[PDB]
Amino acid sequence: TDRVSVGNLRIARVLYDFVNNEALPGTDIDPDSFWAGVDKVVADLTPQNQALLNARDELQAQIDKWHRRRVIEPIDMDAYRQFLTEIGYLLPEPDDFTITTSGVDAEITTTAGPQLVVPVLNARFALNAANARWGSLYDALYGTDVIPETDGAEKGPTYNKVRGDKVIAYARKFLDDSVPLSSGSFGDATGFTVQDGQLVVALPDKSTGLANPGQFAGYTGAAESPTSVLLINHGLHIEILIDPESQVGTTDRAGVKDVILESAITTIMDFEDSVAAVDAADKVLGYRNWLGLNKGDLAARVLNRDRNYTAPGGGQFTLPGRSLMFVRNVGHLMTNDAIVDTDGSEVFEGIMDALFTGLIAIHGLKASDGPLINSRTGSIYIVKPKMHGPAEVAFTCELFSRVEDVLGLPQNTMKIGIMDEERRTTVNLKACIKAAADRVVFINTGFLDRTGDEIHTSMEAGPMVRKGTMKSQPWILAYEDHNVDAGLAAGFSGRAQVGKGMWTMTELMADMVETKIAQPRAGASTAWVPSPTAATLHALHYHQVDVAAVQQGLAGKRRATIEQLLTIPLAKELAWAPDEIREEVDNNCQSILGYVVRWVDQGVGASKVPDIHDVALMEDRATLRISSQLLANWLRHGVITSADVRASLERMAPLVDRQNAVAYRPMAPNFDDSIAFLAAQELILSGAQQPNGYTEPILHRRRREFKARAAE
Ligand SMILES: O=C(O)[C@H]1CS[C@@H](c2ccncc2)N1
Ligand SMILES: [Mg+2]
Repeated sequence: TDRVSVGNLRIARVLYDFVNNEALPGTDIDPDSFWAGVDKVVADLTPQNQALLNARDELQAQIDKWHRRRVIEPIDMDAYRQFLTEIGYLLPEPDDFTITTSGVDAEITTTAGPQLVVPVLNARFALNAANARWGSLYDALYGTDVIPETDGAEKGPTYNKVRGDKVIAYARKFLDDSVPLSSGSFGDATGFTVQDGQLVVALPDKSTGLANPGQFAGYTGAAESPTSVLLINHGLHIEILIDPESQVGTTDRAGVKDVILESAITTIMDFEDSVAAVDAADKVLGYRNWLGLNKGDLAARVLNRDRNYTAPGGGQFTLPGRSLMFVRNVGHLMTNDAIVDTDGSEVFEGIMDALFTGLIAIHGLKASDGPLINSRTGSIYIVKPKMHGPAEVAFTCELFSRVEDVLGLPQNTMKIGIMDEERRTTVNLKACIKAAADRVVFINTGFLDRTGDEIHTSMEAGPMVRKGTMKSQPWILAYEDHNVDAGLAAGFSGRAQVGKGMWTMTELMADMVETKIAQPRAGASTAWVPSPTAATLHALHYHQVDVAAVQQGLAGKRRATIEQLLTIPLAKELAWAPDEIREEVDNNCQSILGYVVRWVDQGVGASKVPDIHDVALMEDRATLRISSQLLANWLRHGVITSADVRASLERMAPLVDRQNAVAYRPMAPNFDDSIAFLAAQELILSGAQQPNGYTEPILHRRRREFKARAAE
């Protein structure tokens, strides 16, 4: 075949060559020694990996049975809790403790702000994200619906001056709210100057300084006629660009060209749910972009340099010009044929990701082409998705420890971001944090994945509420508060990120600005945004809310109970009319079809996908998990029939075809000839039997089938 023999392993040649020729050089790791370590690590840790996956199945089987032997009625929580305890699903909560994680960057320990997640397979999205640390507020305001597109202020072919003036006014108000002048409003300023190391803002009738002079960070150009002024508020920078000879400056009272906000402080380069990677060739494409980012030489457009400034008193300094990068590895479930053993068995993908993304991350720890690209404190930041409970966290930590050895890195170099997106983690969260107390740099929550696990876990209990309803259910609201509480009680404030979920509605920025503020108000030091534009707008929220103070106020509170976490989202008696049932079916079938068609046919794992009401959504694979589990749950409990599912699929497919009006090939009307349509159908009809409702086993198979057909 086309493989390389290393002990028990048969490595795909494309991968072997990539690692030898591109990833190993410059790391001073012995190539033979590295490969020996890969073989050694796979052999030692594969059996525990498999053991953990079987224990998931065993717990799920026992809960399915607990439900099936019970008839209607209200749950009875005390017995249900007792049962979860007896089977080892719910573990005892350990004594209070403080995380000890060290060598972590300021961007993570102290700075509160937006966090971007982008597919690592998309070199252009990755580059834009890396460069999104500093973003234009005027661009973000002019370009989105934050400034309403009403009469006179619509966006046209060229610059609309009514719209631009509303932009200017919006930004002036933000300045007044965030960096108050001792007297007057930024709205009336005529100029900015720096005298005696103090910012002087010229007004028509007088001059004035900042109410808090400490918020003056510095400037560029002459003190007496600066090109920009730099401010700071809640640890985030704001840059006022001054240029009377610009498109916009020429219309402005102080000649202000733009307001730049430090925006995406950190970015997660994703190998998991936003990318479709089903073989060695796909994984190498991903590893190669991760390498270019870390070497600082990726070009699809290039990576930004650091930003130079003059301190208030006259000296010089610099600020980071790039988002600090995490990588999200895949989780414990999937195997990938990038490496097989002598029996032909595929190796666990999570284990490989640990080895390869960690090897590659070494490059971001040293000089590019050219200070070093990423972590100056010596850490590698790995986000680990889809873990179930503290034994699985303990395993990932042991995995990172073994990889560190192989790579000659000091212990605990590899830091972990624990996603709280499975129920067994949620109800054992303190213990999960404790398992990683020397490695953890964040925890976070979300809607899509965790809800999928909620539905699957209690699949046998009865019919669940609609998808849109899930978002406001008692279990999920308790889930969110419980996550923050656990983090703060573990000492995360000043040490680690407490994060919340993605805003998926890419074009509804006015709505985002209005409602996403709830997240920092709830004490989240960070939350997920779908674009650099959204990062800039979400940065506004961190100027309005003092997250550090919020966290200090939540200190010691217990605002959710285990009971609340365990409140299954069962629908009540006769909750829906026939038309509401059909709408929900249509909604879920369209979300599956819309996503699956681009995934299976084009290997795209994220994009702006129009929903059934043609609202653009940027969701990852988790949208599949929830929609398919909901449909499967409704089929399981007689809410809908299989002919109902079929009819909806048949209706939604031509609608999706139209929404994709390119290399797109229509699903209709010959459905059984479309691999992606058959994939959509399978996810639903096999939903109940997929381990924890995971969609990867089916998706990866179908995509590999499509690729094989495409090679004939
Ligand atoms: O991990 C999760 O649960 C998901 C929920 S939305 C998703 C995502 C959406 C868009 N781009 C990247 C990632 N992250
Ligand atoms: Mg997820």
